[PDB]
Amino acid sequence: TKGGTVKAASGFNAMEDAQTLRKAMKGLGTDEDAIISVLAYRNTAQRQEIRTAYKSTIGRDLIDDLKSELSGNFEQVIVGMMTPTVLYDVQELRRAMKGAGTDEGCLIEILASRTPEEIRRISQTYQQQYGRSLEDDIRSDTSFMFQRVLVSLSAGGRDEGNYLDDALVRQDAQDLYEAGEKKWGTDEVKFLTVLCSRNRNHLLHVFDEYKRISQKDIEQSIKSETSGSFEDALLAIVKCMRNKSAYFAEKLYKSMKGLGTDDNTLIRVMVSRAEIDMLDIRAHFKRLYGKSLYSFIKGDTSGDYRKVLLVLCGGDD
Ligand SMILES: [Ca+2]
Ligand SMILES: [Ca+2]
Ligand SMILES: [Ca+2]
Repeated sequence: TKGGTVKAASGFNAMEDAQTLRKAMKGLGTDEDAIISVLAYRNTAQRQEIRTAYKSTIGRDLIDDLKSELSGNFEQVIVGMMTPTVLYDVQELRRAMKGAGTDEGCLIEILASRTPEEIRRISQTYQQQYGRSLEDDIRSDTSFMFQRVLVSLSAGGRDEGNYLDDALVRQDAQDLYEAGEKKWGTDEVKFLTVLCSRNRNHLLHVFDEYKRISQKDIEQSIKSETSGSFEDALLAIVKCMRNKSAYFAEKLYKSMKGLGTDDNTLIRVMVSRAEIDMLDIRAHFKRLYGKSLYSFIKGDTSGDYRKVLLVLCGGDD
Protein backbone atom coordinates (compact mmCIF):
# COMPACT_ATOMS: atom_id res chain seq x y z
CA THR A 1 0.00 0.00 0.00
CA LYS A 2 3.05 2.28 0.11
CA GLY A 3 4.43 0.34 -2.90
CA GLY A 4 7.92 0.20 -4.47
CA THR A 5 11.11 2.25 -4.17
CA VAL A 6 12.05 1.98 -7.86
CA LYS A 7 9.78 3.89 -10.21
CA ALA A 8 9.73 4.71 -13.89
CA ALA A 9 12.09 7.62 -14.54
CA SER A 10 10.88 10.91 -15.93
CA GLY A 11 12.88 12.40 -18.77
CA PHE A 12 13.87 8.85 -19.82
CA ASN A 13 16.22 8.93 -22.84
CA ALA A 14 17.30 5.40 -23.78
CA MET A 15 19.91 6.52 -26.33
CA GLU A 16 21.54 8.84 -23.76
CA ASP A 17 21.46 6.07 -21.11
CA ALA A 18 23.06 3.64 -23.55
CA GLN A 19 25.85 6.14 -24.20
CA THR A 20 26.32 6.76 -20.45
CA LEU A 21 26.71 3.01 -19.90
CA ARG A 22 29.15 2.63 -22.82
CA LYS A 23 31.26 5.54 -21.58
CA ALA A 24 31.28 3.97 -18.09
CA MET A 25 32.74 0.68 -19.46
CA LYS A 26 34.89 1.72 -22.47
CA GLY A 27 38.61 1.57 -21.80
CA LEU A 28 40.60 0.20 -18.89
CA GLY A 29 38.49 -0.11 -15.78
CA THR A 30 34.87 0.79 -15.11
CA ASP A 31 32.80 3.63 -13.65
CA GLU A 32 30.52 1.45 -11.43
CA ASP A 33 28.91 4.54 -9.88
CA ALA A 34 27.75 5.71 -13.28
CA ILE A 35 26.26 2.25 -13.99
CA ILE A 36 24.26 2.46 -10.73
CA SER A 37 23.26 6.08 -11.43
CA VAL A 38 21.45 4.93 -14.56
CA LEU A 39 20.21 1.41 -13.91
CA ALA A 40 19.05 1.73 -10.31
CA TYR A 41 16.97 4.78 -11.34
CA ARG A 42 15.10 3.09 -14.17
CA ASN A 43 12.42 0.41 -13.83
CA THR A 44 12.78 -3.09 -15.30
CA ALA A 45 10.74 -2.16 -18.39
CA GLN A 46 12.90 0.88 -19.03
CA ARG A 47 16.06 -1.19 -18.60
CA GLN A 48 14.83 -3.40 -21.50
CA GLU A 49 14.42 -0.29 -23.66
CA ILE A 50 18.01 0.60 -22.76
CA ARG A 51 19.17 -2.88 -23.82
CA THR A 52 17.49 -2.38 -27.23
CA ALA A 53 18.96 1.12 -27.66
CA TYR A 54 22.43 -0.11 -26.66
CA LYS A 55 22.36 -2.75 -29.38
CA SER A 56 20.93 -0.33 -31.97
CA THR A 57 23.10 2.69 -31.19
CA ILE A 58 26.30 1.36 -29.56
CA GLY A 59 26.50 -1.76 -31.71
CA ARG A 60 27.27 -3.95 -28.65
CA ASP A 61 25.38 -6.15 -26.20
CA LEU A 62 24.76 -4.51 -22.82
CA ILE A 63 24.42 -7.67 -20.70
CA ASP A 64 27.54 -9.15 -22.25
CA ASP A 65 29.49 -5.93 -21.55
CA LEU A 66 28.22 -5.76 -17.93
CA LYS A 67 29.26 -9.40 -17.35
CA SER A 68 32.71 -8.69 -18.79
CA GLU A 69 33.26 -5.54 -16.75
CA LEU A 70 31.72 -6.49 -13.38
CA SER A 71 32.29 -9.31 -10.91
CA GLY A 72 30.94 -11.00 -7.84
CA ASN A 73 27.86 -9.91 -5.96
CA PHE A 74 27.72 -6.53 -7.67
CA GLU A 75 27.59 -8.28 -11.08
CA GLN A 76 24.90 -10.62 -9.78
CA VAL A 77 22.66 -7.71 -8.65
CA ILE A 78 23.19 -5.62 -11.83
CA VAL A 79 22.58 -8.55 -14.23
CA GLY A 80 19.54 -9.51 -12.12
CA MET A 81 18.20 -5.96 -12.47
CA MET A 82 18.70 -6.16 -16.24
CA THR A 83 16.72 -9.46 -16.52
CA PRO A 84 13.00 -9.29 -17.40
CA THR A 85 10.86 -9.99 -14.34
CA VAL A 86 9.42 -13.36 -15.46
CA LEU A 87 12.76 -14.63 -16.75
CA TYR A 88 14.53 -13.68 -13.50
CA ASP A 89 12.16 -15.90 -11.54
CA VAL A 90 12.54 -18.67 -14.12
CA GLN A 91 16.31 -18.50 -13.92
CA GLU A 92 16.25 -18.52 -10.07
CA LEU A 93 14.04 -21.66 -10.07
CA ARG A 94 16.34 -23.34 -12.59
CA ARG A 95 19.42 -22.46 -10.52
CA ALA A 96 17.66 -23.81 -7.42
CA MET A 97 17.18 -27.24 -9.02
CA LYS A 98 20.19 -27.53 -11.41
CA GLY A 99 22.68 -30.34 -10.75
CA ALA A 100 23.09 -32.10 -7.39
CA GLY A 101 21.80 -29.67 -4.76
CA THR A 102 18.24 -28.33 -4.33
CA ASP A 103 17.64 -24.82 -2.92
CA GLU A 104 14.34 -25.57 -1.21
CA GLY A 105 14.26 -22.09 0.32
CA CYS A 106 14.17 -20.43 -3.09
CA LEU A 107 11.47 -22.82 -4.39
CA ILE A 108 9.28 -21.99 -1.37
CA GLU A 109 9.89 -18.24 -1.60
CA ILE A 110 8.92 -17.90 -5.27
CA LEU A 111 6.06 -20.42 -5.32
CA ALA A 112 4.42 -19.18 -2.09
CA SER A 113 4.74 -15.44 -2.80
CA ARG A 114 3.94 -15.18 -6.52
CA THR A 115 0.34 -15.04 -7.77
CA PRO A 116 -1.13 -17.87 -9.88
CA GLU A 117 -0.98 -15.61 -12.92
CA GLU A 118 2.69 -14.91 -12.33
CA ILE A 119 3.37 -18.61 -11.84
CA ARG A 120 1.62 -19.43 -15.13
CA ARG A 121 4.00 -17.08 -16.95
CA ILE A 122 6.96 -18.56 -15.07
CA SER A 123 5.85 -22.12 -15.86
CA GLN A 124 5.42 -21.39 -19.56
CA THR A 125 8.72 -19.49 -19.89
CA TYR A 126 10.63 -22.22 -17.99
CA GLN A 127 9.26 -24.79 -20.46
CA GLN A 128 10.12 -22.65 -23.49
CA GLN A 129 13.67 -21.83 -22.35
CA TYR A 130 14.82 -25.21 -21.06
CA GLY A 131 12.50 -27.77 -22.68
CA ARG A 132 11.79 -29.11 -19.20
CA SER A 133 8.53 -29.10 -17.23
CA LEU A 134 8.70 -27.02 -14.05
CA GLU A 135 6.29 -29.50 -12.45
CA ASP A 136 8.38 -32.50 -13.51
CA ASP A 137 11.56 -30.94 -12.08
CA ILE A 138 9.77 -30.15 -8.78
CA ARG A 139 8.57 -33.80 -8.65
CA SER A 140 12.10 -35.03 -9.41
CA ASP A 141 13.86 -32.88 -6.79
CA THR A 142 11.40 -32.82 -3.89
CA SER A 143 9.31 -35.56 -2.27
CA PHE A 144 6.39 -36.42 -0.04
CA MET A 145 4.21 -33.70 1.50
CA PHE A 146 6.69 -30.88 0.67
CA GLN A 147 6.49 -31.87 -3.00
CA ARG A 148 2.70 -31.82 -2.85
CA VAL A 149 2.71 -28.22 -1.57
CA LEU A 150 5.09 -27.07 -4.32
CA VAL A 151 3.16 -28.90 -7.04
CA SER A 152 -0.11 -27.36 -5.85
CA LEU A 153 1.41 -23.86 -5.84
CA SER A 154 2.98 -24.47 -9.29
CA ALA A 155 -0.44 -25.37 -10.75
CA GLY A 156 -2.08 -22.10 -9.71
CA GLY A 157 -5.43 -23.73 -8.75
CA ARG A 158 -6.20 -21.93 -5.47
CA ASP A 159 -9.75 -20.59 -5.02
CA GLU A 160 -9.99 -16.87 -5.84
CA GLY A 161 -12.24 -14.00 -4.95
CA ASN A 162 -13.27 -13.31 -1.37
CA TYR A 163 -16.34 -15.56 -0.87
CA LEU A 164 -16.87 -16.21 2.85
CA ASP A 165 -18.42 -19.62 3.59
CA ASP A 166 -18.33 -19.26 7.37
CA ALA A 167 -19.43 -22.87 8.04
CA LEU A 168 -16.50 -24.10 5.93
CA VAL A 169 -14.18 -21.73 7.85
CA ARG A 170 -15.36 -23.34 11.10
CA GLN A 171 -15.00 -26.86 9.75
CA ASP A 172 -11.50 -26.10 8.36
CA ALA A 173 -10.31 -24.75 11.70
CA GLN A 174 -11.77 -27.71 13.58
CA ASP A 175 -10.19 -30.08 11.05
CA LEU A 176 -6.77 -28.45 11.53
CA TYR A 177 -7.14 -28.65 15.32
CA GLU A 178 -8.11 -32.32 15.23
CA ALA A 179 -5.28 -33.00 12.73
CA GLY A 180 -2.81 -31.96 15.44
CA GLU A 181 -4.52 -33.98 18.24
CA LYS A 182 -4.23 -37.34 16.43
CA LYS A 183 -2.39 -39.87 18.56
CA TRP A 184 0.23 -41.23 16.10
CA GLY A 185 1.14 -38.32 13.85
CA THR A 186 -0.34 -35.19 12.43
CA ASP A 187 -2.88 -35.46 9.58
CA GLU A 188 -0.75 -33.39 7.27
CA VAL A 189 -3.17 -33.65 4.34
CA LYS A 190 -5.60 -31.33 6.20
CA PHE A 191 -2.89 -28.65 6.36
CA LEU A 192 -2.05 -29.17 2.68
CA THR A 193 -5.74 -28.98 1.63
CA VAL A 194 -6.71 -25.93 3.61
CA LEU A 195 -3.53 -23.90 3.03
CA CYS A 196 -3.15 -24.68 -0.69
CA SER A 197 -6.86 -24.65 -1.77
CA ARG A 198 -8.76 -21.88 0.02
CA ASN A 199 -9.03 -18.20 -0.91
CA ARG A 200 -7.09 -15.57 1.04
CA ASN A 201 -10.08 -14.04 2.84
CA HIS A 202 -11.17 -17.56 3.81
CA LEU A 203 -7.73 -18.33 5.18
CA LEU A 204 -7.51 -15.08 7.18
CA HIS A 205 -10.78 -16.13 8.79
CA VAL A 206 -9.50 -19.67 9.41
CA PHE A 207 -6.40 -18.30 11.13
CA ASP A 208 -8.53 -16.24 13.54
CA GLU A 209 -10.98 -19.10 14.13
CA TYR A 210 -8.14 -21.57 14.75
CA LYS A 211 -6.76 -19.23 17.44
CA ARG A 212 -10.25 -18.95 18.99
CA ILE A 213 -10.77 -22.73 19.32
CA SER A 214 -7.17 -23.83 20.13
CA GLN A 215 -5.73 -20.78 21.99
CA LYS A 216 -2.72 -21.13 19.64
CA ASP A 217 -1.73 -19.26 16.54
CA ILE A 218 -1.70 -21.49 13.48
CA GLU A 219 2.06 -20.86 13.14
CA GLN A 220 2.66 -22.24 16.65
CA SER A 221 0.81 -25.47 15.75
CA ILE A 222 2.58 -25.77 12.38
CA LYS A 223 5.94 -25.51 14.18
CA SER A 224 5.08 -28.17 16.77
CA GLU A 225 3.18 -30.60 14.48
CA THR A 226 5.20 -30.58 11.24
CA SER A 227 8.87 -30.45 10.34
CA GLY A 228 11.44 -29.85 7.65
CA SER A 229 10.71 -28.26 4.29
CA PHE A 230 7.00 -29.10 4.55
CA GLU A 231 6.81 -27.03 7.76
CA ASP A 232 8.73 -24.19 6.10
CA ALA A 233 6.41 -24.23 3.06
CA LEU A 234 3.30 -24.08 5.26
CA LEU A 235 4.70 -21.17 7.25
CA ALA A 236 5.57 -19.25 4.10
CA ILE A 237 1.98 -19.64 2.83
CA VAL A 238 0.59 -18.45 6.18
CA LYS A 239 2.95 -15.46 6.27
CA CYS A 240 2.25 -14.50 2.66
CA MET A 241 -1.50 -14.72 3.29
CA ARG A 242 -1.20 -12.47 6.36
CA ASN A 243 1.11 -9.92 4.72
CA LYS A 244 3.55 -10.58 1.86
CA SER A 245 5.72 -7.54 2.71
CA ALA A 246 6.26 -8.85 6.25
CA TYR A 247 7.21 -12.25 4.82
CA PHE A 248 9.92 -10.57 2.73
CA ALA A 249 11.07 -8.42 5.65
CA GLU A 250 11.70 -11.64 7.63
CA LYS A 251 13.56 -13.22 4.74
CA LEU A 252 15.82 -10.14 4.57
CA TYR A 253 16.42 -10.21 8.35
CA LYS A 254 17.36 -13.88 8.24
CA SER A 255 19.68 -13.36 5.27
CA MET A 256 21.76 -10.81 7.20
CA LYS A 257 21.43 -11.46 10.97
CA GLY A 258 24.46 -13.13 12.55
CA LEU A 259 27.58 -14.45 10.90
CA GLY A 260 28.06 -13.66 7.21
CA THR A 261 25.31 -13.20 4.65
CA ASP A 262 22.99 -15.25 2.49
CA ASP A 263 23.74 -13.13 -0.58
CA ASN A 264 21.64 -15.20 -2.99
CA THR A 265 18.49 -14.55 -0.91
CA LEU A 266 19.33 -10.89 -0.15
CA ILE A 267 19.94 -10.21 -3.86
CA ARG A 268 16.84 -12.05 -5.14
CA VAL A 269 14.51 -10.34 -2.64
CA MET A 270 15.93 -6.84 -3.25
CA VAL A 271 15.86 -7.22 -7.05
CA SER A 272 12.44 -8.91 -7.20
CA ARG A 273 10.61 -6.61 -4.74
CA ALA A 274 12.19 -3.18 -5.38
CA GLU A 275 9.36 -2.11 -7.71
CA ILE A 276 6.52 -3.93 -5.94
CA ASP A 277 6.46 -3.37 -2.21
CA MET A 278 9.91 -2.34 -0.92
CA LEU A 279 8.44 0.61 1.01
CA ASP A 280 6.03 -1.74 2.72
CA ILE A 281 8.90 -4.21 3.39
CA ARG A 282 10.87 -1.41 5.02
CA ALA A 283 7.95 -0.47 7.28
CA HIS A 284 7.32 -4.04 8.37
CA PHE A 285 11.05 -4.65 8.92
CA LYS A 286 11.24 -1.71 11.28
CA ARG A 287 8.14 -2.86 13.19
CA LEU A 288 9.39 -6.44 13.51
CA TYR A 289 13.05 -5.78 14.29
CA GLY A 290 13.29 -2.25 15.68
CA LYS A 291 16.06 -1.27 13.17
CA SER A 292 15.92 0.09 9.64
CA LEU A 293 16.35 -2.24 6.66
CA TYR A 294 18.78 0.39 5.31
CA SER A 295 21.01 0.05 8.36
CA PHE A 296 21.09 -3.75 8.06
CA ILE A 297 22.18 -3.64 4.43
CA LYS A 298 24.76 -0.93 5.14
CA GLY A 299 26.26 -2.98 8.00
CA ASP A 300 26.31 -6.31 6.16
CA THR A 301 27.62 -5.38 2.67
CA SER A 302 30.29 -3.19 1.15
CA GLY A 303 31.56 -1.65 -2.04
CA ASP A 304 29.47 -1.21 -5.18
CA TYR A 305 27.27 -4.14 -4.05
CA ARG A 306 26.26 -2.13 -0.97
CA LYS A 307 25.76 1.01 -3.05
CA VAL A 308 23.27 -0.60 -5.43
CA LEU A 309 21.39 -2.51 -2.70
CA LEU A 310 20.97 0.77 -0.81
CA VAL A 311 19.40 2.45 -3.90
CA LEU A 312 17.03 -0.52 -4.26
CA CYS A 313 16.11 -0.15 -0.59
CA GLY A 314 15.73 3.64 -0.59
CA GLY A 315 16.74 5.87 2.32
CA ASP A 316 18.20 7.04 4.74
CA ASP A 317 20.70 9.87 5.40
CA1 LIG B 1 36.41 -1.31 -19.20
CA1 LIG C 1 18.72 -30.88 -7.84
CA1 LIG D 1 25.57 -10.83 8.85
